Amino acid sequence: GTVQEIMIPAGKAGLVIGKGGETIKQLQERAGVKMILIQDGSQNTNVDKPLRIIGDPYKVQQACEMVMDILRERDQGGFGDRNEYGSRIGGGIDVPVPRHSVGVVIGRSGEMIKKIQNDAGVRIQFKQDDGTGPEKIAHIMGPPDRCEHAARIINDLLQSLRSG
Repeated sequence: GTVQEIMIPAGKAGLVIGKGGETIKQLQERAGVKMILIQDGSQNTNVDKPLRIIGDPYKVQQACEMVMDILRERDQGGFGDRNEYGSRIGGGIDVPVPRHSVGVVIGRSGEMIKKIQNDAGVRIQFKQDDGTGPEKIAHIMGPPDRCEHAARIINDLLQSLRSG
């Protein structure tokens, strides 16, 4: 398959690997590609690590883009994977929403989720969710600022549902 390599310097470990694998999870799930990078402590433990993104061409394309961004390290957080698309919908943020909340986000016919698109000026894409079970990625398509603006509404809904 298509494999492009990016180099992860020490100090970006919490970004790309997630200090163990936290990020690589989402790089596999959220991006939908298998990223195999030397996390072997016998060779490249402290030294820079080559990220081998394995996947379909357009996937590695979008992933290579995000890898270069979250690895920049603005706050040694790197978002976590990327939180936006990852091969799927290049344009807008990706949104893992809890299974007890996703149906409420929609509504009955979509009263709620249609007003999200009305309020923030966004589009929704239910993409192949990160295969874990609990959360389901509802992608928010649109301009970056409005993307996050939409996730702040959804996240508040989650907290509303947390308030019995």
